[PDB]
Amino acid sequence: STNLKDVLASLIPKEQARIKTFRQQHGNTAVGQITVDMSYGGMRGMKGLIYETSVLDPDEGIRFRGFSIPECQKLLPKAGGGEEPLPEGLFWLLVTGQIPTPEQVSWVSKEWAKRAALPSHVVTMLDNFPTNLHPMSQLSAAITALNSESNFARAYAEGINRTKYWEFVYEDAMDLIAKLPCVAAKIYRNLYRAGSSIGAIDSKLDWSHNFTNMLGYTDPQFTELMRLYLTIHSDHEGGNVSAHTSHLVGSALSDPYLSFAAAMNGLAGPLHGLANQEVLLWLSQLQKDLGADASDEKLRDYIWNTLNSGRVVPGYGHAVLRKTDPRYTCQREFALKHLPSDPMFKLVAQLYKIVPNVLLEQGKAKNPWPNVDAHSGVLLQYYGMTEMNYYTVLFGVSRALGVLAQLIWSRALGFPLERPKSMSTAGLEKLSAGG
Amino acid sequence: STNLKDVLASLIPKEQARIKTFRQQHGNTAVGQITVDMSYGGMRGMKGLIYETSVLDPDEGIRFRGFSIPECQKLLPKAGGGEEPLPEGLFWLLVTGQIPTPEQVSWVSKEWAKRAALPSHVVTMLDNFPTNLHPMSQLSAAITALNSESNFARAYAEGINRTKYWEFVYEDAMDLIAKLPCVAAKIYRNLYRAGSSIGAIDSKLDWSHNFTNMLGYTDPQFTELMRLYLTIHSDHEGGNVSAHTSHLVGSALSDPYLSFAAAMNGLAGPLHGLANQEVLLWLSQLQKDLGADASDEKLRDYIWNTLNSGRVVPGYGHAVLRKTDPRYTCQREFALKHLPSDPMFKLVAQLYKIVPNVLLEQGKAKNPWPNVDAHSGVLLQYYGMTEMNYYTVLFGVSRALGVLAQLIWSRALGFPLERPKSMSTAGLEKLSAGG
Ligand SMILES: CC(C)(COP(=O)(O)OP(=O)(O)OC[C@H]1O[C@@H](n2cnc3c(N)ncnc32)[C@H](O)[C@@H]1OP(=O)(O)O)[C@@H](O)C(=O)NCCC(=O)NCCC[N+](=O)[O-]
Ligand SMILES: CC(C)(COP(=O)(O)OP(=O)(O)OC[C@H]1O[C@@H](n2cnc3c(N)ncnc32)[C@H](O)[C@@H]1OP(=O)(O)O)[C@@H](O)C(=O)NCCC(=O)NCCC[N+](=O)[O-]
Repeated sequence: STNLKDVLASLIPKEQARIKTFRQQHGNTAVGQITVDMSYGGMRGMKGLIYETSVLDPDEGIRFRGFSIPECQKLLPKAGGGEEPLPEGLFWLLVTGQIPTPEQVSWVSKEWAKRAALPSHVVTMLDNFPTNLHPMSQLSAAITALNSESNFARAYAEGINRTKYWEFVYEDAMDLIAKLPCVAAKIYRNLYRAGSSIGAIDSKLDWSHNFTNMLGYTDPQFTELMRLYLTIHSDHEGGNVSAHTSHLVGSALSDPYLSFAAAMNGLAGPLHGLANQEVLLWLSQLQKDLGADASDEKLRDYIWNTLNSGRVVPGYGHAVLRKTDPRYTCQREFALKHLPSDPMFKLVAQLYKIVPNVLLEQGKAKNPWPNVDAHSGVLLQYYGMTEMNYYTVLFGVSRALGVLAQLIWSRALGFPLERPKSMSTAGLEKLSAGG
Repeated sequence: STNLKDVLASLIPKEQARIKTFRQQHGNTAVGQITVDMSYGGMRGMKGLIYETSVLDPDEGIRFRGFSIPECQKLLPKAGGGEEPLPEGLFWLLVTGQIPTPEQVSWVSKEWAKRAALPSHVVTMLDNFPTNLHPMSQLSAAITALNSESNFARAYAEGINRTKYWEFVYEDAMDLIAKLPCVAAKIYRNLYRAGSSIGAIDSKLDWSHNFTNMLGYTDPQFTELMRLYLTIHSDHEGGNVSAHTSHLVGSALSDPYLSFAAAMNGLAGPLHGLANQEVLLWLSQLQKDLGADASDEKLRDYIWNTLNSGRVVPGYGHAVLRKTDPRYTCQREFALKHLPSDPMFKLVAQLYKIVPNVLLEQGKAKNPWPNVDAHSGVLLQYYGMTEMNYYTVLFGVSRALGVLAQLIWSRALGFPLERPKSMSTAGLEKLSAGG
């Protein structure tokens, strides 16, 4: 009765027409300029991509198809007896642009349970990886290796007409989402629960719940945390490194598996998703040097040492946001409700009072406020997930939702190869006169 | 006596100063505008990046630090008794901006021989991969898995001051270049020469020569072809999918292994590097349908069928070039000298007379001329490398030279995170009025 694929089939042609006409009227309209400083500055401030699923406001934070986090929390379907939004529902919203019914949500849950299966070659590879190989590397290689299963890759090789790309992208996307938790959980078990098994998928549970069972966690509040985590880490517009990388690779017609694996390699960078892990490592050294209950002046000192040593303070700052990330606020509120007295949380809370002032004093950061990565690990640690090198894997799993939702649209809308023009310093100087 | 690392140590500070001053004077100078059509069109025509190593001219083709291909052919050091430029020399040029001496070239050759070694976990993974897993996927996963060895990753984790990033990038870059041929050759042997071994590196040979020996080819002309191939596939400015992907991932501080693997995933796309393989598959179906010696009218028909079926004609067209790719011309000239009567070459030559006219007649392609991918496989096939699904691996190996040369510079120059702003259609319409 419910079939997302049938819903998209109706939506596609209309969006195609609307963009066609808009472009007819305003294709040559200028929306901005490019300066020397923007080229040298990693395109900061350049409007360079169309990405439909979410849009980030520098002051207000992210909107998912027009809704803020508080709105989603409020509108999206929850688990029975639950309080946090189910990521399945967030997926529906991103893809269709409409708030799903609970019935629609349960269909997604079933679909993902049905498609969850790992090929033996992938199981083998994971089982043979050494324990010093970083979890994000293990994740990316496994996803790359899953491409033997790609339906898009297969149809392409068979000569499918370009107009049908979206259909095969959608299949691969739902298959990949389905398989992610099995990949991620097998890594977790092999690394940290050596000799145990992930077990099997229960077609009757929500995606987050099967995931936490495979991770081996029983706490019900942990399940709720996982639901919220996976929902809020989902998408963050198109120019962030992971999304942009998936977009750019997907534009060459690489299949969703290859596109998502490349994105993971970008998420593994210390300036991107790896910050969630870095925050915890920095806090551990903190508590270690200073010891649990530090004074304000000592925290300052410690922050300064980092800055003075030519390092960044993880979890603070943003390329676009200019105010406190609502994703951070959202986490804080969860902590205040569930683990108000945890000492680490307490430390994280104290840094909120300090860090921004030091960054401001330093005068370099454009945004001295915290970002999502500053509050995520702390929540995880409380529930027993102390393996900090694994944190980014959770972010990867969530991020699949948003990048794949857009990927289906990029192909539906016929977006071409992403290929800007580059310039050398010497050539740019000439273009101007030099300096 | 020769030490590239010492050469870079002197060059870095000067370039830093020159860019600093230029930016002081012209940072706010506008170099272009952004239109609606550019955002929807994968940034076509947008000047968006600084990339130092090579610059592409739409009419004249690529220049490597200011030199054209014919110039390189002429200036770069050759093998003893050789005619084609050694890629080692091309690497020196890209990195320093100066033409190396043969003595400098031999140092690179030795250095790469010395650093060539594979960790057992990587050997194991390759040996367990199934034969239906595409060679490019196998390559990317192995490179990702090599990241356990990253020196950059390690130094970062130790808190290295940002000013020294370049030094560790350079080490990883030389290590990765060194190891590429062993990875690539082991895949080749496992897939197509099952039961045999790649053997060992001869510290006395050039990089291309150790590579062809590991691939198992004895023909001396094959060695010369490999030298030229690896030289010309090296770099193609910064906005091409593979280079741009390495640049973007590297900008988040992911190590060179992760950055290069992500790039490979972009090179594996049918619209990018996979075209070299696609051309051969299309030619095989051609010769199969029509049979070896086709007439012009029949080739036309065959081209039309492709176009009419909603597919691209591989090997023709470009996002930036507007005339015949000099890399194509360069290949043709090699063919004319060495394999003038090969029937496939002959076919490729015939298509040159036909394809462009049909594309022009169709009126959609901006560039109806051939690109590099249209002529590369044919050369390979002649020498016995008939495994067309493997062709893109060779391109990956070459491409490492250029993207890694730039990567060292990106970190030396302190380029920040690549993070443009995205927009939804709805938001863009609002920005204007709509349409
Ligand atoms: C997010 C980030 C990369 C944004 O980069 P940009 O847009 O280039 O930041 P911005 O324009 O503020 O840079 C101005 C200067 O302040 C410096 N600065 C910015 N944020 C920080 C920070 N948290 N700690 C120290 N220095 C900083 C920045 O490195 C730059 O210095 P320099 O000119 O010497 O290169 C940067 O804020 C950062 O490195 N933050 C710390 C790492 C982090 O938390 N990453 C996670 C972000 C979220 N995610 O991606 O999952
Ligand atoms: C290289 C390529 C992606 C450039 O893309 P663009 O800059 O978007 O090309 P362009 O501006 O000419 O596109 C105009 C129209 O012509 C179409 N067109 C362009 N080249 C081709 C071609 N070779 N065969 C059929 N149609 C083509 C193109 O798809 C587009 O159609 P639509 O509007 O319906 O989307 C495109 O020429 C192509 O698909 N070529 C064939 C694949 C190929 O040879 N790739 C290898 C390139 C080199 N490399 O990357 O290693």
